[PDB]
Amino acid sequence: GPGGTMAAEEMEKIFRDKLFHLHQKLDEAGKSAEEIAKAVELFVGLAMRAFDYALHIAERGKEMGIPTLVEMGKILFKYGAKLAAELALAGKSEEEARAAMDRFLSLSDYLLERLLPYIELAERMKSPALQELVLYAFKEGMKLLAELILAGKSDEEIQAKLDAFLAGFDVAFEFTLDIDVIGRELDIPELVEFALEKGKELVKLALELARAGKSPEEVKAAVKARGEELHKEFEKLALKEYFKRRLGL
Amino acid sequence: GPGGTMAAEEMEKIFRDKLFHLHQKLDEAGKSAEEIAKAVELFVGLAMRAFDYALHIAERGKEMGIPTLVEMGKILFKYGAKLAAELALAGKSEEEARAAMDRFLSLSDYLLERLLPYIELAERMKSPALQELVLYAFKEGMKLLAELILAGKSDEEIQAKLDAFLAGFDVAFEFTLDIDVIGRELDIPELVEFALEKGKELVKLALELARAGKSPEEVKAAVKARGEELHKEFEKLALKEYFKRRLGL
Ligand SMILES: [Zn+2]
Ligand SMILES: [Zn+2]
Ligand SMILES: [Zn+2]
Repeated sequence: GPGGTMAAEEMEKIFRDKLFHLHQKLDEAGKSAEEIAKAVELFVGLAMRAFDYALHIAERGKEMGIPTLVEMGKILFKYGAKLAAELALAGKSEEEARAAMDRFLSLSDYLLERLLPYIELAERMKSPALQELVLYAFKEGMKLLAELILAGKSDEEIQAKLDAFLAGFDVAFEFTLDIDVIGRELDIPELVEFALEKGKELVKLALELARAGKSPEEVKAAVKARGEELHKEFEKLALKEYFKRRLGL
Repeated sequence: GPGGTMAAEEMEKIFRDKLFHLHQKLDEAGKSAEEIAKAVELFVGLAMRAFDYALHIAERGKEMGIPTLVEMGKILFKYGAKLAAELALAGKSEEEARAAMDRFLSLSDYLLERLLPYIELAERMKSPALQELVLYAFKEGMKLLAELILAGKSDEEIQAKLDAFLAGFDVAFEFTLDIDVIGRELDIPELVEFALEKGKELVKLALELARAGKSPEEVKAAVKARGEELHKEFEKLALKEYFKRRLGL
């Protein structure tokens, strides 16, 4: 509506879209009118709490000097609205839905606290690629957290999976930072693009490993091996680009 | 009647309506002319005492700065006239009916004295919702008292039911006031309407518990639990309305 925050308008658009598509899905599923009304009110109730939490996070990011936290808040609201829509569609009771939303918010806070130092490190070196990698990691962690909360998992298994995912993300971040520093210093955008793409690949691999239930050590080892292979590919690409630049090509 | 106070005209209208419908009921019942005459004279005799007592209460309220007492006197007269009509219809003699009317008046005074501090507290904070809540509680107490007097109950059980009802009304009043203060301060009429409706619901629940014979502690516990549920509902509604206002909707 009129007179709002730049971050709040996007969240309002997301909420309206999710409500419209939830009504569409309820109509497709063929439910009674009272069931549809119950699902709609439950979804609105949960989405308001998710909206409040995400708006608080975005405002906290705005008050500091961290523009990344605004995007993290928007991502958090998007996936909280998705979780609320699925909870309403599944026909869960009000108390169970509220408890699930509370657990989701708490574990998202956990992931945010674990990811903040990486945001500080990325913003210290003024690396857009590192900030993009952190945002991608937060998005993947939000996906995994929402799926696990939907599946009905305890707060310990989810925390262990998040720990394994962060163990993989540490290696992915180190790989991306290494490549990106030399890509920026030598003034070769192809190296930066390679860094971002292969860091995203490493983050995807780490998330897939964490979902399978591996310990953080196994995730670290496998992400390290994949990073070594991608580092060999980077060596080839860097040699090619440097010789393109040196010869005037 | 040409001339008289504002509160007296409404009471006269109530008396005429009750007399007319009592005559209709007597005609429908198929009673002798002498029985109809004795019922009419008994009803008039009891209604005159009820009218005098309620008018005295109304003038007492009018002398001070308490407009609520005028409405409470009108309610007292209405229910006293109803009780007189039932006594006349039941064929009770001139002595048992008079004793029942006297007991009803004494217990109405008891309820009035117990409800006066809540009237003072409501008028101190200038809250129309709390005034309506006190009026509704007085009406429910009048209903219960008239029913118990007609059923032929001693002054001990009636009094115990009265304190049980007042124990429930204390929690109802606290809940309504807690919601109403924040609803008025934030300027959201929906919150005040919700407060009034849920306070009325809590008063109804307290009256139902008192009628069944539950002790005041059980009534207090049940009303407190229902208040917790309605408080969760209020939290949801307040969040929704606050986000409607903040986004310009
Ligand atoms: Zn808030
Ligand atoms: Zn290197
Ligand atoms: Zn409250």
